[PDB]
Amino acid sequence: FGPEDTFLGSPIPIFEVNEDYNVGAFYKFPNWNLNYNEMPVSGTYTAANTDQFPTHIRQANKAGINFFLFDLVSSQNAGGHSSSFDIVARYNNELAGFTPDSIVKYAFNYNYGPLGINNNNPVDSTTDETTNTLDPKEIVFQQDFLNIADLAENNTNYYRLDGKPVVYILNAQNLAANDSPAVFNRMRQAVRDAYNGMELYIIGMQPQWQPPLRYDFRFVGAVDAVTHNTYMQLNENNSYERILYFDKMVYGAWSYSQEALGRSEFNLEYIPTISPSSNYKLQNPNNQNYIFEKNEKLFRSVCNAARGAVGESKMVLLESFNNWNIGTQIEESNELKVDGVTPAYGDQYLKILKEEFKVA
Ligand SMILES: [Br-]
Ligand SMILES: [Br-]
Ligand SMILES: [Br-]
Ligand SMILES: [Br-]
Ligand SMILES: [Br-]
Repeated sequence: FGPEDTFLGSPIPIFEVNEDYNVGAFYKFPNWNLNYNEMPVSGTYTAANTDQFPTHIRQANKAGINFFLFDLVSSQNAGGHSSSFDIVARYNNELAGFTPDSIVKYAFNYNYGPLGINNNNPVDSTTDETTNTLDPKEIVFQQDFLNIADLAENNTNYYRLDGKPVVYILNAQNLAANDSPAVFNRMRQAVRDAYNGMELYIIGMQPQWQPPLRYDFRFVGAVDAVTHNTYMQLNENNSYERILYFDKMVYGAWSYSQEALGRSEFNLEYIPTISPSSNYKLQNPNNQNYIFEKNEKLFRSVCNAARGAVGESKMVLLESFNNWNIGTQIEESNELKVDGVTPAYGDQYLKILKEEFKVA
């Protein structure tokens, strides 16, 4: 059942904010040459900078963000994998300026791209458990998780859900394996083996606007939870019903994903990924994706939808804290736009976030 099939043609129920929700938000380093309409109040910052981090930790507490997801490039690109950790260690060092109640923890958004896996080249291609032999790519796969487990074993600031370090895997539907559960159980056993029985909580991303069971064979027995990429990624052509009735579309799709993934045949948590806006035309004006302007009324309705789809994890993911390249950020802007006269969203979206996901 896809998006048209799952839209209920009637008002979305009100979901009250009664417990605190566990909110994670993607953290990024934007390209600052793009033509933004407003600018960050912390000013420009690169992957090498650290002065922005305290400001962002403050912003994050203003928003009720419990953890940031930072990119992790696979060890196959050695330099990029090194940088991924350097960035997080610089973040972690800035956490030492904060009390325990103000700490905003971290976790990784794992990118296996460098392994060169696709459908024709699975991660387990020459893996044979019975000759104790692993595909070269599976070795690297494992090493990427060992390195994460090592960071978490040694750093209480690595975000844990119920004692388990959280890992998000980008494009998890394309992590081609002849046997996804066997690959993941081998990796989990290797982590348990090396880190005193550590268990991980792995979130797998699927593409937006797609059925929640389309990629069961990639997720069932493999990951702990599934989410979609933001539904604010949408071709402006032939999407008339979806843009017009968006909040109802996402409500329909997410609550259905939460029900359907949660059946005993599958046994997977669903975690909604939300966005306040998007603009894919920033990186390239030929991107046909529709621009979602920031709209408070809409964003609150989306947050309500997400609350309608949350499960036992109590978890919601925000695309994004500061993914300015695609217009999804909530990072505090200056009070005026680049024109020097029009009011900008400022800190409005941090405050909305705390209202929509933390108990008053
Ligand atoms: Br700096
Ligand atoms: Br809070
Ligand atoms: Br021991
Ligand atoms: Br389905
Ligand atoms: Br770019």
